[PDB]
Formats: sequence, C-alpha cells, structure tokens
Amino acid sequence: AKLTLDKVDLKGKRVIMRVDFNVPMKNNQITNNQRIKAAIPSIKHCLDNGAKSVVLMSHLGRPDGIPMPDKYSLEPVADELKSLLNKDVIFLKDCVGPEVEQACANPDNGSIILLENLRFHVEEEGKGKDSSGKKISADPAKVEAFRASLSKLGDVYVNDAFGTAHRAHSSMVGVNLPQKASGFLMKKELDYFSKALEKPERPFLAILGGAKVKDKIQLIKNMLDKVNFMIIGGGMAYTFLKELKNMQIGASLFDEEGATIVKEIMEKAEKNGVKIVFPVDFVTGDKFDENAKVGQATIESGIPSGWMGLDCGPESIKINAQIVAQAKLIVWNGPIGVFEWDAFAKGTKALMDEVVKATSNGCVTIIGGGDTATCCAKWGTEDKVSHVSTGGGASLELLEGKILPGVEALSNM
Ligand SMILES: Nc1ncnc2c1ncn2[C@@H]1O[C@H](COP(=O)(O)OP(=O)(O)OP(=O)(O)O)[C@@H](O)[C@H]1O
Repeated sequence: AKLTLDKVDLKGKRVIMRVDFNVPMKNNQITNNQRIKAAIPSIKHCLDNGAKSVVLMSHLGRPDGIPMPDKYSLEPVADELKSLLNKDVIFLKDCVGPEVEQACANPDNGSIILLENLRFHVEEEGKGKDSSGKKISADPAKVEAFRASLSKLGDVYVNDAFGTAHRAHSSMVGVNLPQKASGFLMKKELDYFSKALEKPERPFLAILGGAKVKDKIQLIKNMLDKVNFMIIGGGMAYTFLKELKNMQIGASLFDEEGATIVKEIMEKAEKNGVKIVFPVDFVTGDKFDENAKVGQATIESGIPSGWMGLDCGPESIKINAQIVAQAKLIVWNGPIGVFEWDAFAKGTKALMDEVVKATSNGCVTIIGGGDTATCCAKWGTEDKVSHVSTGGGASLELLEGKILPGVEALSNM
C-alpha cells in the first residue's frame, strides 16, 4: 500500500536514495559485491527515467558515530559501483554539510553521487560510542539539523534498504520530501511479507528454527494467528521437548526463561487450531564442535549426558517432507540444525530440497534474511525459492507483527 519507485515521475528530479552497501570488506577490498549488484535496478531505473541525478547514501561496518575513513569508508564501494555500472561515480568525503549540499544542489544530468558512510555521524543512528567504546547519545537538535541537510540533497526520496527499515534512523525516517518511495528490492520485501500477513494462501506452513526460545515468542505467537501448520526446529526444540515430552535432553541447549512460556504457546496453538510438529529423532555430538563424534537419539531414548542434539534426524526429515509438500505458502525463518557444519546440516539441507521442490509446484516460499538467507547462498537456491529476504533483522520484526518505522515513513496515496 506504499508508494513505489515506478509510480513516481522522476523526470528532471534529483533522487536521494538510501541503499544497502554494507558489504563484507577486509582492507578496503570488498569480498562480495552482491549487495552492490542488487541496488543497480533501482539506480538504473532512475537514470533511464529522466532523473537529473541520483544521490546514494548508506553505511558499512560498525563506526558507531565516529568518522573512520580508514576501515569503514564507502569509497571502495563507490568505484566498485563504477565497474558494475560502466559509469563513473562521484564520491563525497562526507554525507552532510555545505560541500555535500553544493555538490548535489544541481548536478549534471545523469550523475551518480555516493555520500560517505552515514554512520560516521552519531545523528544517523541516534546513538553511538566515543573513543573509549562508551555509549553516547545524539542531541535531538543536531539530529534534526542532520536530517534537514540530507533532505536538501534531493527532490524525491527513495528507500531501497529494507535491512535497516526496522530502525528509525535519520536516513530511514528523517528525509523530509513530498514523495518518499520504496525501491525495487524494498518493494519486493514488502510484496511478499504482505502475503504472509494480510491474507495468506492456504495451507500456510511456518517453519521456525533457531537456538533459543525466549527471543522467538513474538514471532512464534504472531505466526500462530495466521498459519495452518508449524514446525519448530533448532536448539529451541529441546526446550519444548523437555517440557512437553519429559525427554532427557542431555547437555543440549535449554532456555530456562523460555521454558516457562511453552505452555502459554501450546495454548495459543490450540485456540488457533494449529498443531506444532517438533523433531522425533536427533543427530548428536559429544560436544558443540564441527568435528565432534556423531551419534543418534530419539525422543524416547533422549540424548546421553554430555552429548547434545545438533540436528534433526531421518524420521524428522521424512515427516517434515510430508508436511512441506502440502502447503501453498511457506515462510522459513531459521535453520533446524547447526547448518554451519555439514555433519549436522543434513536436516536443514533436506528441508531446503523440499522447499525448492514446493516452489516448482506452485507453492510460494519466503525465506528469512538471517541464517536462512545465507543457506540459499551456500547452496545456490537463491533463485529456486520465491523470495529470500535481504535483511534478517527487519524480516524478523515484520514477521513478528512489529511496526517497521522505515516503512511507515514511506508516503501513501
Ligand atoms: N540443534 C542445535 N543445537 C545448538 N545450536 C543450534 C542448533 N540448531 C541451530 N543452532 C544454532 O542456532 C543459531 C542461531 O540462533 P538464533 O536463534 O540466534 O538465530 P536463528 O533462530 O537461526 O534466526 P535466523 O535464522 O533468522 O538468523 C545458529 O548459529 C545455529 O548454530
């Protein structure tokens, strides 16, 4: 329901665009330009649609409100963008100030400008850390002076940075322009999560994985008000199993605090006519380590002392397959085993295999931006599923029922 890039007339207008350029980079090298490739459609569309200019702002790393051009500069990204675009980019040493305003006042037609790391200013995030790592706070008055500067730099504002739309930062909620719209990536993020929330197709399956239960209560609860089925994997499972199946979980992880909301969750599951499924057998390790001895266990046998459950097993994979294959909409957030290690990634991979199969068969599949979005990368299925969120933190909040400021800041119609 929010304004989008292709619905705005960018004829002869300057465009201030907030994009995701937080790329892994060691020594100003950039070890994965993926996120930079991703923003090109939006920028291209602006040039191709008559934009006088396009001003790009972003952040990279953890400078926490201190300019740090030596390790978190966007400069290496600015000329990496030139390569990818086969067009020169003008890098500005800062993101605000007199120089930055003149440079973007009335640029030559079609020029592309990239401002320095926004987080070099404590006003962007609204918080920070000084020379000794201690937390400092931005002055609400300087924050608004910073935002007044950023707004001048453009005539139309475009947010194509979903990954930080769950945080009301300056670049996200502070640009005051008549039209604030979603970029092509952002638009896609919204288009799909809108599906899994406004009026989902059924059967709607929610696969929730992860380590602790305490920080998934909201996500679990909000999903129970919408889905038909729900699978819970990952370390969480052991908390529910010990509490619902009197299972000896050995030395597996256990969320003591979350264990007290279990019965509250199962209630929710019942009032909403949903039946959660958990593993039934497990792949174990004699220690939380990649090359640990691998063993097997079931709910009945439980994990031996010392050992711990690290991935679901053969019967769990089968049950999972059956349920995945009967869904029209699947939302997957969180692997169901320690995917970082192959000895215990089988369950997660099998699930991926099945989910990809569901996409081919008409099922819309949505993946969380965190640990799950990287799984598609490690196994090239980023183009075999309906959607892979480009932002873990934001997708989690969206799926939790929380308000995403960056989004509500966008214009309507
Ligand atoms: N059976 C398990 N035992 C111990 N740790 C596990 C197990 N399964 C998964 N994990 C761990 O869960 C960790 C992530 O936990 P956390 O809940 O913080 O993120 P998450 O639930 O995976 O969310 P997301 O996938 O969106 O980033 C992974 O790094 C993985 O190592």
